[PDB]
Amino acid sequence: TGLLDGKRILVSGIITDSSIAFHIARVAQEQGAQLVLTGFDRLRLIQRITDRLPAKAPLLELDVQNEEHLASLAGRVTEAIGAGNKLDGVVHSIGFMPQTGMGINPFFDAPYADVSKGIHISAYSYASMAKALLPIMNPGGSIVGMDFDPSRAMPAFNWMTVAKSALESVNRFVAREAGKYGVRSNLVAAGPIRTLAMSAIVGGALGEEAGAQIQLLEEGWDQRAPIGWNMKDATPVAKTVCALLSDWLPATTGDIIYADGGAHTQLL
Amino acid sequence: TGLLDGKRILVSGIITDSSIAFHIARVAQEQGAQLVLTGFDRLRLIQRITDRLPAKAPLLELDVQNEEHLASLAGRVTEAIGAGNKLDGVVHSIGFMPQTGMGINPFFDAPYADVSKGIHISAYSYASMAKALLPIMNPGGSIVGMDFDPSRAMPAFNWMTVAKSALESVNRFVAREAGKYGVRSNLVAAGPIRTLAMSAIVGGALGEEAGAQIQLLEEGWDQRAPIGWNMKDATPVAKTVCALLSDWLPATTGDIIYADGGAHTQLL
Amino acid sequence: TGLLDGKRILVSGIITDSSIAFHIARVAQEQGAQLVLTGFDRLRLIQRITDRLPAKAPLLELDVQNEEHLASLAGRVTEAIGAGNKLDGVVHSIGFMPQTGMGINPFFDAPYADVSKGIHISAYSYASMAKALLPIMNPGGSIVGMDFDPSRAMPAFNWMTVAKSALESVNRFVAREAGKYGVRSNLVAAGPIRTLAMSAIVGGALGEEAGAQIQLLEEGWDQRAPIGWNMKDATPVAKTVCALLSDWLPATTGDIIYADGGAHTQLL
Amino acid sequence: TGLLDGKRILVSGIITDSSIAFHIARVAQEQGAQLVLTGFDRLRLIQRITDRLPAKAPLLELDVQNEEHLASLAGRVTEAIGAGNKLDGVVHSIGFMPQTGMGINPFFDAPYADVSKGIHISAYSYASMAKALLPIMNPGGSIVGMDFDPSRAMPAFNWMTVAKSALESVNRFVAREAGKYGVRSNLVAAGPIRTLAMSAIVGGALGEEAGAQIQLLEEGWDQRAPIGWNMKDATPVAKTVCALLSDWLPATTGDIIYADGGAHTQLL
Ligand SMILES: NC(=O)c1ccc[n+]([C@@H]2O[C@H](COP(=O)([O-])OP(=O)(O)OC[C@H]3O[C@@H](n4cnc5c(N)ncnc54)[C@H](O)[C@@H]3O)[C@@H](O)[C@H]2O)c1
Ligand SMILES: NC(=O)c1ccc[n+]([C@@H]2O[C@H](COP(=O)([O-])OP(=O)(O)OC[C@H]3O[C@@H](n4cnc5c(N)ncnc54)[C@H](O)[C@@H]3O)[C@@H](O)[C@H]2O)c1
Ligand SMILES: NC(=O)c1ccc[n+]([C@@H]2O[C@H](COP(=O)([O-])OP(=O)(O)OC[C@H]3O[C@@H](n4cnc5c(N)ncnc54)[C@H](O)[C@@H]3O)[C@@H](O)[C@H]2O)c1
Ligand SMILES: NC(=O)c1ccc[n+]([C@@H]2O[C@H](COP(=O)([O-])OP(=O)(O)OC[C@H]3O[C@@H](n4cnc5c(N)ncnc54)[C@H](O)[C@@H]3O)[C@@H](O)[C@H]2O)c1
Ligand code: NA
Ligand code: NA
Ligand code: NA
Ligand code: NA
Ligand code: NA
Ligand code: NA
Ligand code: NA
Ligand code: NA
Ligand code: NA
Ligand code: NA
Ligand code: NA
Ligand code: NA
Ligand code: NA
Ligand code: NA
Ligand code: NA
Ligand code: NA
Repeated sequence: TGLLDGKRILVSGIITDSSIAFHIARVAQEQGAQLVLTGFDRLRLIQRITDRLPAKAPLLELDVQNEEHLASLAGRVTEAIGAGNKLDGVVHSIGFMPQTGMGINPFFDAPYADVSKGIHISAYSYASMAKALLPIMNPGGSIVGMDFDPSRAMPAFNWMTVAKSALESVNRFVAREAGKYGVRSNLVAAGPIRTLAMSAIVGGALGEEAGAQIQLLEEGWDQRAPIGWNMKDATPVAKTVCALLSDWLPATTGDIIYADGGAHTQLL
Repeated sequence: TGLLDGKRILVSGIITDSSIAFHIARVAQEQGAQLVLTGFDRLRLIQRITDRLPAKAPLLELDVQNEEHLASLAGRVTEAIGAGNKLDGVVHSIGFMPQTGMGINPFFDAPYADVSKGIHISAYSYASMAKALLPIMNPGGSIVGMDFDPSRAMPAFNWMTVAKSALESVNRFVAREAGKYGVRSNLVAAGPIRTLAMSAIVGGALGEEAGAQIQLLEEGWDQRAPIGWNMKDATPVAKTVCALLSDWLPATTGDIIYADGGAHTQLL
Repeated sequence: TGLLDGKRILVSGIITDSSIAFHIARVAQEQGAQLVLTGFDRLRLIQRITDRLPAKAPLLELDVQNEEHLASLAGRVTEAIGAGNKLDGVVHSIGFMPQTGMGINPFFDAPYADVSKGIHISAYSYASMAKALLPIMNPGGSIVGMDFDPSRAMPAFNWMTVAKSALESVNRFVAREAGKYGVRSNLVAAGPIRTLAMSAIVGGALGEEAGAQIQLLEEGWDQRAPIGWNMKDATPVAKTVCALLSDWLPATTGDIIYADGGAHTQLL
Repeated sequence: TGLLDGKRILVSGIITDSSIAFHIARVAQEQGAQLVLTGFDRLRLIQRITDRLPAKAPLLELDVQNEEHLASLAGRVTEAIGAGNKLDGVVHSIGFMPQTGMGINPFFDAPYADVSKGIHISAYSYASMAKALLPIMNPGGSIVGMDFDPSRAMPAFNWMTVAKSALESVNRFVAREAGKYGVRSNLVAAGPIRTLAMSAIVGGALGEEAGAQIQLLEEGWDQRAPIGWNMKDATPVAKTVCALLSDWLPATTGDIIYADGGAHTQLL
């Protein structure tokens, strides 16, 4: 019946009802998965948001920069899903770069402390979460992280693009470790999605020049994509994550699946 | 229930019960698809082989070098599935290179007539089949072709690797045309599979040097793959094709999905 | 003194004074190389054109589809440069695709006979020329071919882009063969250059839609290139070919050097 | 005469007479460049080492993690080369990862503080140096950094490979900034070179497993490279850096030139 029937899956990264991870969680539940959610900092808000998912799911606190949160995560997950049960899936949908590393602020003016925080949250934490959770993952399991194609430089996204380049490299090493558990590790490289932060940026939150550049980027994406690209609809991305969480891509690991309308395959 | 329930899917490329397309067809039927099969030249043999699939499927003759076969294909498919019905999926699992273009024969000694025949069958025909079948494909449909990663030169596969480089390029253009129909086009890049031809080559059919090189290639593949690689098991490849035929990769087109154990993501 | 002082270098592909190979030949002579030229079909025209190069150079006929021309080429070169002398460099600057394979004519409507001729001239002939000339190349020599980045599909260039994908694959195999002679093989992927044919296409020779698409492609190239791109100036491309012909890239082979203003490294 | 005659070029990264930057500096001086050198921490040692270069060159202290060193660098360079003179070239040959991020120590056990230091020195500092030096670079200038192909995960190099993935991304953004000055930015991806640190690692300094894996990596490199690979000879790498510092790759930026014997173009 459901693509993910019986699977136990941890989903990080919900902060609003427009988070990509909110849609990942909704579709996974539609497909029969039993979820455990993790949230950062504003847990009352996240609980109120995820009350709207089609099924109940326990919410655990996880700041990926907090060593104590990471050290206790597996035991808290096991308590939530029951002793003797393990996870079949993990979704990393976590990203952050201080404002100095994006938008109008010149690329050269981002101090390393800011870049380092952004790489910690956006790239290193993919390894951190796999380290914490692989000991409680079943063979045949799947770890999926969210990516944005960084193979070519862009306007505005600056150091966040560098962080995604690092994340793609981290994923290839996580795949080596995860394989020892019979677990796959892959990224979904999505086209642009109008999350609250992205809408705020297009609205000029990081400077008019950066907002204009990002609006132009979105327009070219739908133009290039042979099947089009709808930045207001995260469901195609959520479905692709669920495909990697399923048993139907069993020989793919260390890899990147592009849920971008095909835009990255076309020049114009 | 089934991943492909209700979908009508054409599968080319069955010649033995170890053909990758035989396993594609079996898994697709297991997942509820209604198939139409195409075969080249030895139709009594192919019918006897496909009698072992879990469900009946009409068999149509298709030599992709035959313009008349291509011009009549859509009408013959429609007759097989019924007027007013269209295809949801197409599988291209067709490849050939004359012996002069592979194995012990020096790369420089393949005459162009032989290379051209191999590129016709292995690359151009992906465009030929899409041209013939897109007019009878439903929106939301999917065209999938079989690939072998040609981004780096290898021993022995010589001009067939060139043909796959061409195929990957053709796929990106087919995606442009298919998008106008609401149809996706993608390739699955598989690791090595012990088909009858591959077993015969490892056995020395194309020279001892080529057999030795191919055996070494297979060994390195399983070694590199973080989840391993079983050349005797086509099912992981067949499942990946079915994933692309399903509705669960709806924003991927013009693209390549690697069903190779992750080997291409690792150096050693 | 000269970058190429004392080197003997064969340059194919001159047909007008705006051919990329005309500028390759001029710069190579400026840098002290002694050239042998090859031309296709219109030899009186090519001789009149190359009379304007800074130094004399013998002109040999070479139709790369003519097996007899290829079989006699080495002996004719040796006669031109003197017994006991060998070539240090070879430049392949040859490309062709029938009109049916480019521009307004739909991608699906190019007959295979036309595509096959274009792949013969544009891709297979890189292997043909290396086969003919490696027996008369010195260790430390260099073979260079002209490329146009085909990693993503474009409007209009259709089957010529497929042919470049094939050429890049051929180059990686030629490098394997050339290495046995101590010879390197590489491609230069150039940005768009306003040759006579390209000007004619922008002028609508292959349909208004194709001319418009190509003009848009040129505009985006200069916009993306961090150092800009001047389609009216082939000299930066010619210099890059000369760099690969020199001794200053001695550990690069099977590879692609991008002389494109950096455009392919940037999204926008 | 000399490839770099009259050019003023800053070279970082000398620590021993087997440093890649020592050979870069030697070849650049052989080709007529006037150098300024930067060294980290052990300046008496570095001065004694660089006394063996064919020409005198002033040595400036530069710890790329020291904001004060970076803020004063341009003024100290100008003092060394004379008011009214600017640099034509910059060589970044700087890399470091704490031991916890390489070798026998499990990938997951590297603490982020260590990874962050390694990314600071190995990747961010490429942007730091360009920021400091672009204001005193001439149009037509060239910035070159040293890379090791990180597109596929490897044994042992672990987080240093992640750092190179980040560096490649940084280079594409530096190219955008440098283009405004008429300056190119590129990396040379070298094959393995037996520096003192690399010899020490093969000797087991980071665990026997890591030493064995690295020795196997070197062996496969020479085997794959169509022209071979000599890990005891940095001169082919130094020459390639000088090519990018010259005027002979004037349309290449944001890019990576592979000085690796062609190994990355071949599977086996
Ligand atoms: N929106 C897009 O266009 C787009 C495109 C491609 C990929 N992505 C990626 O998708 C992922 C989800 O981002 P989103 O667009 O849904 O935005 P979002 O703001 O909805 O989600 C980002 C999440 O990161 C979490 N986070 C930040 N710091 C954290 C910490 N220290 N510990 C734990 N969690 C932390 C936030 O709480 C938030 O839940 C990110 O990796 C993002 O880069 C986004
Ligand atoms: N076996 C492997 O290791 C491997 C790995 C990756 C990709 N592939 C690819 O998978 C596809 C299927 O090959 P296979 O390994 O299953 O071998 P196979 O021999 O079982 O199938 C090849 C098919 O091509 C068909 N064919 C040949 N000429 C034809 C023509 N003129 N018209 C129509 N059909 C024609 C043959 O009849 C045969 O059915 C090919 O594209 C192949 O390159 C194979
Ligand atoms: N102009 C561009 O924008 C551009 C960009 C990147 C790469 N290129 C490539 O550069 C190379 C040179 O093309 P060009 O732009 O200078 O155009 P051109 O028309 O000046 O040169 C093409 C050459 O191919 C030769 N040729 C055609 N058929 C032949 C045959 N059968 N035998 C021998 N030679 C034959 C022609 O005689 C001509 O000399 C081609 O490979 C082309 O694809 C061109
Ligand atoms: N040896 C190889 O196999 C190889 C292969 C490809 C690329 N590389 C790269 O070449 C570059 C040079 O490395 P190498 O192999 O010549 O080793 P090396 O040890 O000789 O040089 C590394 C340099 O980095 C400098 N450095 C470290 N911390 C610094 C700081 N805080 N500030 C300024 N400088 C600092 C060191 O002083 C040293 O001079 C590195 O980027 C390295 O990753 C090396
Ligand atoms: Na959304
Ligand atoms: Na649930
Ligand atoms: Na941690
Ligand atoms: Na579109
Ligand atoms: Na099989
Ligand atoms: Na059926
Ligand atoms: Na046809
Ligand atoms: Na393995
Ligand atoms: Na010109
Ligand atoms: Na000459
Ligand atoms: Na020939
Ligand atoms: Na520009
Ligand atoms: Na050395
Ligand atoms: Na000097
Ligand atoms: Na700094
Ligand atoms: Na070799």
